[PDB]
Amino acid sequence: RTIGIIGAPFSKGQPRGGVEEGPTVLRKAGLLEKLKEQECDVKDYGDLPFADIPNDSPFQIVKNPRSVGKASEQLAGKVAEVKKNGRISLVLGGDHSLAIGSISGHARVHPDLGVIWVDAHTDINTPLTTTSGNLHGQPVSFLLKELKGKIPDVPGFSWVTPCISAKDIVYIGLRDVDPGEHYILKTLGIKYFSMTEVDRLGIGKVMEETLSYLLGRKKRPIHLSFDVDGLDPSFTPATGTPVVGGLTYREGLYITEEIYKTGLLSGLDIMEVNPSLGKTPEEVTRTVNTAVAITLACFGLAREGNHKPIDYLN
Amino acid sequence: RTIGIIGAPFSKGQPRGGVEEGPTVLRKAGLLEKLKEQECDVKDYGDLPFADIPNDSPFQIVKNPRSVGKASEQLAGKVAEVKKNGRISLVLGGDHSLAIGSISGHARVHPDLGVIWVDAHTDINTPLTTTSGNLHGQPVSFLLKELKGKIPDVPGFSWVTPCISAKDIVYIGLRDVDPGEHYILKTLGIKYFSMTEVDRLGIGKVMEETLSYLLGRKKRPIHLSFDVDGLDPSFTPATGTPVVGGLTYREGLYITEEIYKTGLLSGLDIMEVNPSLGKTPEEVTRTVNTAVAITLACFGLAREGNHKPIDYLN
Amino acid sequence: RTIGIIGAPFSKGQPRGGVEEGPTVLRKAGLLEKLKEQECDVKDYGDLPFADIPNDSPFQIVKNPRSVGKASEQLAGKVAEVKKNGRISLVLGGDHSLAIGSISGHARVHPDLGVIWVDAHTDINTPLTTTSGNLHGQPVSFLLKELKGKIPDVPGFSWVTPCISAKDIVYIGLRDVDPGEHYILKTLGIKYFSMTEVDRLGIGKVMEETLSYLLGRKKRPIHLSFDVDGLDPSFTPATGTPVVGGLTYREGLYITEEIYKTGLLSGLDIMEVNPSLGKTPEEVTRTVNTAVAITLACFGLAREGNHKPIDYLN
Ligand SMILES: N=C(N)NC[C@H](N)C(=O)O
Ligand SMILES: N=C(N)NC[C@H](N)C(=O)O
Ligand SMILES: N=C(N)NC[C@H](N)C(=O)O
Ligand SMILES: [Co+2]
Ligand SMILES: [Co+2]
Ligand SMILES: [Co+2]
Ligand SMILES: [Co+2]
Ligand SMILES: [Co+2]
Ligand SMILES: [Co+2]
Repeated sequence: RTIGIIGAPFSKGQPRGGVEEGPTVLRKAGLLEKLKEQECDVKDYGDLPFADIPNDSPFQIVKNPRSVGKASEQLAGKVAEVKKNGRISLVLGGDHSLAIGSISGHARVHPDLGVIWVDAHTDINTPLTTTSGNLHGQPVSFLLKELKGKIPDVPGFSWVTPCISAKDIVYIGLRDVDPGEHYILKTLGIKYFSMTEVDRLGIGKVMEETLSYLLGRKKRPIHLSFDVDGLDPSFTPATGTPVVGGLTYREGLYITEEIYKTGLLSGLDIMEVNPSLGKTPEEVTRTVNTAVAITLACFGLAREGNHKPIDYLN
Repeated sequence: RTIGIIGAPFSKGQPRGGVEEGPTVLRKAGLLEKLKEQECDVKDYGDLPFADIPNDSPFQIVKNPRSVGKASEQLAGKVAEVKKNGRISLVLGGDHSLAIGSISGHARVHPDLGVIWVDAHTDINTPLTTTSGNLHGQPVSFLLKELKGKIPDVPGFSWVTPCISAKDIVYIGLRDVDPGEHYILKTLGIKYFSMTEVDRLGIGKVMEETLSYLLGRKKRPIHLSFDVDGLDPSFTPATGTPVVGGLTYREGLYITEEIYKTGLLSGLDIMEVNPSLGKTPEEVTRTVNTAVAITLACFGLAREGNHKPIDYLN
Repeated sequence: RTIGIIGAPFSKGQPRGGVEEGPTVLRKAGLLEKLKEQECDVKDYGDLPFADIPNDSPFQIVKNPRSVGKASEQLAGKVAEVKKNGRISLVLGGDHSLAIGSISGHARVHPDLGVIWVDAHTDINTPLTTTSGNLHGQPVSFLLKELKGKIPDVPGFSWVTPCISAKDIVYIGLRDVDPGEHYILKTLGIKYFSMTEVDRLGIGKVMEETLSYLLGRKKRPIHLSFDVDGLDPSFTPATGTPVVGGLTYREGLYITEEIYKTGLLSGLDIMEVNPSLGKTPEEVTRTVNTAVAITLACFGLAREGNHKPIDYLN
């Protein structure tokens, strides 16, 4: 596939610092090269230069609203640019708050997009329902059209325009959802597969249902927002808010291998990789390595193998 | 749900000491509080004061028959009391021999009860078939009506009255069964899902079948006897007789989440947690933490989330 | 079952030394005894004395062709001998290149054999498609009749005669396949279940399909070539070429428990156990222990339990 890489070293969506190093470590793991090593046409748009906003006091409980809203605004423009270039945007990021800009920018060029959100969390708290005030746990609330009237005017998000309906998104991996978030899930009728459903159906049926649900009516561009804490912390420990009982490495690759095969992936986010939270240098590489494997699968790397259009035996 | 907590610091059902500390560590992990943190009405009946029986020589091969039979006799009375109070009995115990008193006491108030036994073992050896002489591996034999004639009069169990039929129990997680125990399984036609069946069907079908098998004919109270060594030792290492290839954390929560949803749980045992067998302080917390998570799920904690009967967006 | 044990301390099929110690460590783990401990008739044919071939320069890129071809030639004769004795051959080996002799010798006595290859790799590279030159990654190419014309005359393999068709083999566990190997898979129409398929279908359906595919038409002897790197390295780390995202311990036992139940197993290989590659003494025992468990299951050891044809309650 044709890829448009976007580095988003941002962390203000949550407390822990180290997430802005995600692009750095992921690139240094040889992600660009390894992608090119496949049948991929890769163009790096570099790391977005997120200007420092020293003056950014809390909006009620919401922390760093201006810094977050600005970073997402910038990322949205860069993402829309890449799509206009006919490339799949690959956002190497910091915290998941960036999803607001990523999905917004993508929807400008492809308003008919469907979203698959792999995460241990729903990140659908509103500025009013959140108890942490961390914006990486509210991105989805800003994008949903149905919640357009329940979201206050938070400094930094004047540019935001809800671009998706509760029916154009599917969650996979949920295992830590706030009461307010669960209320929204049930109220808006959002389709989700928490770890309970994965256990019940198996990752195979979960993906069949997911794609069927999003592509049943008609084929449409797919945006995959992958939070690394969606996978079990035995695989991606270096992350801000880990939760045990997560998706396995295998299930992670299965999800992505399936998305790739649809031939409809046009947007991807690899989020929450925080190198500073690895208790050992090995937990860091284990997290980065896993994050790269997930990425490579999104672009064709298959476990059963891959081969060029030629006669290898001749 | 309405809960009746019963502490059973007993260990004489097996060799290793540390199991009598199960109640202590589980309560200190904040189990009562966390249960109350949910929509639970909790009443603690304290830790049963199991008097010391200095004179208790072996009955043939069976060890500490009087101490075990007495502890179970006491627990049975305390359990029957809690049920008469309209509460779900939660037995925080030491070794699994206590299951004899727990299930006996429960059946006095609800003779139509069905049992789900999550364990790496069948614990169905008779005083005559056992090779270890440890009573935590014989509880089921004392409760089965069909085996009423194959169980000798063991000092301390004169009060025992077989209260369940081979058809009112389902095993889940089996992976270490003695030849004599397997003979009983096949002879009495007991329904079981060893790790082989879990692998073949998936934990989802296993629970569908289990509940269908026990609640198909009619709805009836459910007694869940959960031995922590039923889960893989990578999750609950601090336990007396661990066996690799066990149920996963996820499968563990799935089982319990499903039991809860039946709305028929009225008896629960969380057994074999031995803090003294953790090779590290972390193996201890990992075991206790997992044991608490299992418990919380039995009373409503859902991975997809929970919310109060109110409008969170207002 | 009646077993014929064959030790094959060979390593020249790949770079790392320690694999020739496989027989040693496996026997010292009490494999013979434990097999006898079951309803097994065991006869040890000892460890094959593989003479040293000092003069063995590479054939193009292929390393140690004479040493490998000779060891396999010897093993083939020893294996054919054991089958003529009406025993199931159990090859405790070094590297997987020995599969060439094992399967060849087995097919001489049972030309209608079907093969199940559990491995992270397809080991189907030809001397011409291989990029490593390591023969433990080419065994299958030497045995397939369809590739008879694409295999050059490599010093040491004049005795070889392709003995199986692409349709008499099923792969399980694939997750690291070379482009040339994948081309062969798709071209010859070989049946396989990579980790992608295991994830999609579940190990239960995978085995149903495997056996159905190999025994559907008619019942025929089964040859199981089990490479320990087929299982996840968290279970068998002491091995030459480990790959993450492998089969679980449970899935490993499930596969073998199912093979056993067919009552058609007549050939078995337990390969790639390299004690020298364990980073700790525990990784070594974990690998050997797992390798023994796999073996025991092939000969009857069931997780649900086993019992003699007698009345245990009497
Ligand atoms: N994305 C996370 N980690 N969410 C946690 C919690 N639901 C919040 O909004 O802070
Ligand atoms: N419950 C256990 N660990 N049972 C082991 C063995 N079946 C016994 O009776 O001692
Ligand atoms: N069997 C292994 N490890 N194969 C690796 C690779 N396909 C080769 O031929 O060297
Ligand atoms: Co998350
Ligand atoms: Co997230
Ligand atoms: Co047990
Ligand atoms: Co038990
Ligand atoms: Co291999
Ligand atoms: Co191999």
